[PDB]
Amino acid sequence: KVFGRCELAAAMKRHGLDNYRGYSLGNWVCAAKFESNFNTQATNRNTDGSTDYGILQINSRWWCNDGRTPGSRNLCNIPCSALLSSDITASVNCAKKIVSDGNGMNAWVAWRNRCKGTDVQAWIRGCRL
Ligand SMILES: C[C@@H](O)CN1CCN(CC(=O)O)CCN(CC(=O)O)CCN(CC(=O)O)CC1
Ligand SMILES: C[C@@H](O)CN1CCN(CC(=O)O)CCN(CC(=O)O)CCN(CC(=O)O)CC1
Ligand SMILES: [Cl-]
Ligand SMILES: [Cl-]
Ligand SMILES: [Cl-]
Ligand SMILES: [Cl-]
Ligand SMILES: [Gd]
Repeated sequence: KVFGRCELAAAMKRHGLDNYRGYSLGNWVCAAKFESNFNTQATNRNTDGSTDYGILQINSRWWCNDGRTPGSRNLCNIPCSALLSSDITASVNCAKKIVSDGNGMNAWVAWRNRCKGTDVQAWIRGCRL
């Protein structure tokens, strides 16, 4: 599924991302835009063999099982393919574990470079929330 901006905001708010570990909702919408273009089916291979999956491009090195990243972990306890579904439940729940692990939202490269220090409220402006 390719989400609209306001559609995704509403979905993310319903699963409790708004102000999760102090990160306002506009930060999450901004990350998803630049990580995946709001597309749940996005995949991207990294140079060490791992792959990033879904709307927030979660990495098979630590977080999910894709059967081909040898010596990895699966700390969200899921197949990487569940992170490509039109329902974002599994992506949101896994992301809650990542952002809590000590590095905050800096784990998402595109957030650090394109969203950090900007007017992030602009990304939910106009939405009926
Ligand atoms: C809870 C998360 O920390 C899981 N974590 C993967 C688990 N392992 C081993 C472990 O963390 O016990 C990898 C070890 N490694 C450095 C280290 O921890 O020493 C990873 C660093 N990051 C995050 C961080 O530590 O900042 C990756 C996420
Ligand atoms: C093996 C190294 O990871 C040693 N580690 C010291 C041992 N402990 C806990 C533990 O690692 O079992 C520290 C707790 N902690 C992070 C965490 O573990 O969750 C501090 C951050 N760093 C590393 C990091 O995690 O990125 C300190 C280095
Ligand atoms: Cl915001
Ligand atoms: Cl694997
Ligand atoms: Cl959803
Ligand atoms: Cl933080
Ligand atoms: Gd770690």
